[PDB]
Amino acid sequence: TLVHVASVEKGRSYEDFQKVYNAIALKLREDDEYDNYIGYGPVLVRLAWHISGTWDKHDNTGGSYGGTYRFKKEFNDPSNAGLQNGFKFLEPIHKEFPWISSGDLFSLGGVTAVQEMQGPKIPWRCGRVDTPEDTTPDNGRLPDADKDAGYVRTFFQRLNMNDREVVALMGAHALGKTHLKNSGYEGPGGAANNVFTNEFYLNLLNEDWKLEKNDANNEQWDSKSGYMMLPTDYSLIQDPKYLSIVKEYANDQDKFFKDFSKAFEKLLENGITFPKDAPSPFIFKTLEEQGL
Ligand code: HEM
Ligand SMILES: NCc1ccccc1
Repeated sequence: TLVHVASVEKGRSYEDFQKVYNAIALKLREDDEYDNYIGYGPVLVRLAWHISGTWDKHDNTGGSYGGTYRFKKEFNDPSNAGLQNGFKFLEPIHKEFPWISSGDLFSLGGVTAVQEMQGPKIPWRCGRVDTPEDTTPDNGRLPDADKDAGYVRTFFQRLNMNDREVVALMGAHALGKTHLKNSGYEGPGGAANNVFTNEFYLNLLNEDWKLEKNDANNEQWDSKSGYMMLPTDYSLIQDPKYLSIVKEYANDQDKFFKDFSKAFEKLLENGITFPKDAPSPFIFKTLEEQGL
């Protein structure tokens, strides 16, 4: 059995990690022009998810622990196209705090982004330890977007995620946009795409979606308001179990925030054993909370 035990970066405590959080958050505030003024928040969230989403619950391969996205096999994964922008953003942060592990930095990037975009607090635990190049998972473990609800359900079960967790996690698609050159899909999902809200669910239910081909010859669902949904997004209103949960989050952002926060922490922690002596999860203050 392959076990990854969280090991606190030697001599570091909450306050050290809050400094890393603050550095990420200050750079997010500064680099506001990225991606036609969306900023780096969305791509940092996606990065944190993609480095975690290689996990296989069956044998504990992949996952966030080893920081293996730093190795070319994984950063050149076609599924990861575009995330190099997030990695470059993080580079000066890692230079300022060389003591932090790669897995901790990439996951913390995602937590910082959600919180600074006015999303829920996400508790975060340190202790991921870099592992060598030969532990890098092969490409092909991240999901396709052209598929239906059955595929989504099956895919997420490899990450030990159930229906509620799947629907909550997908609400992160409120953020950012699809880019044709990265994924073969093009367009934003709504108007509020650098503030964390339940817009994904509202738009799914309330927009008039038309199935169209895009300029890469892939099918996607497009609205007259200039928004789109991936086939896997749209599957959440096709499957009856998913649809019920989509309605719940559309009606109650607070519930969405609570369930997202739990699911996102779990996603970022899959594969990691936290010893009983480990620090409690950290809840970082926002820059606003600190007057910074
Ligand atoms: C069935 C599962 C999923 C599929 C098929 C999927 C697919 C995609 C695709 C195709 C893109 C566009 C990438 C690009 O063109 O730049 C995207 C973007 C994004 N994904 Fe997902 N995704 C899934 C789940 C998730 C999850 C679980 C999260 C995080 C909790 C997430 C967060 C994001 C974010 C924040 C973006 C915007 C990135 C940006 O604007 O640069 N996705 N996703
Ligand atoms: N619903 C369109 C979408 C998908 C992924 C990321 C942003 C927006």
